[PDB]
Amino acid sequence: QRKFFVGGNWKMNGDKAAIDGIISFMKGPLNADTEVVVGCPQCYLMYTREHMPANIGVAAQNCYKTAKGAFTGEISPAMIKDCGCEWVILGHSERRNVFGEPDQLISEKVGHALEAGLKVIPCIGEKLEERESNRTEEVVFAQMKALVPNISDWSRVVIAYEPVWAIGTGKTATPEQAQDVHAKLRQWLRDNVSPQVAESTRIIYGGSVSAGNCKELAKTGDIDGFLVGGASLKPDFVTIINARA
Repeated sequence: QRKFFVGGNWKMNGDKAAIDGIISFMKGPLNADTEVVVGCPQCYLMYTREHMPANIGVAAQNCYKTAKGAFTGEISPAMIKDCGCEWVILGHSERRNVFGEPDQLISEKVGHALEAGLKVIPCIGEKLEERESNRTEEVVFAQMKALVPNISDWSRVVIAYEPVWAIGTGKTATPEQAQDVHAKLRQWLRDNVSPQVAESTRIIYGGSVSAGNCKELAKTGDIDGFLVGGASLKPDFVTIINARA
């Protein structure tokens, strides 16, 4: 029922020639039942949209919470739309933990981006001490609670769960562990927003996703796709797009 969604977050990787190389393999045989979005660096929104085929969406990796103003180094949803792009990733764990973006700011960004006409990939997830304290649910539910007041159109939202406790820590997140969080998030949507929203909203997994593990994760029950990191930079990404095939 929920359309499989695969986002490729290039992070701070790429130049014109490397992006041409990614586009080249993304013209390959992509599953027609998968919604595909790439998240390019801030300075390549126009270049990526210009040369990426129209069946692939393009996301900015961040934006601010108003259309214009005295915010040197920021870009707005209006600019992202002006660049021809439709999506933005918000609240990625690197923004939260390397650059200190708090929940209220991420929520306000989500609200402004939706009002401006973008589709949004809000990212949530718990750290290692939060998980080992048995606070996984407390944290991700509170992160969801922070976003809900600013989600004006659930049809334009795809939630990404990042197991931050397993990213960069050498620890392994198993498919059952990922599935358990996704199921609890969907139930939270059921109980706190609506059953209709819980059943139609994609919740994608943003742990370490590779050609080697994508098939294990793609059909656990409540995983609706992936927010892929480094594997989105190489032809392996096509295999991940085709994880249900």
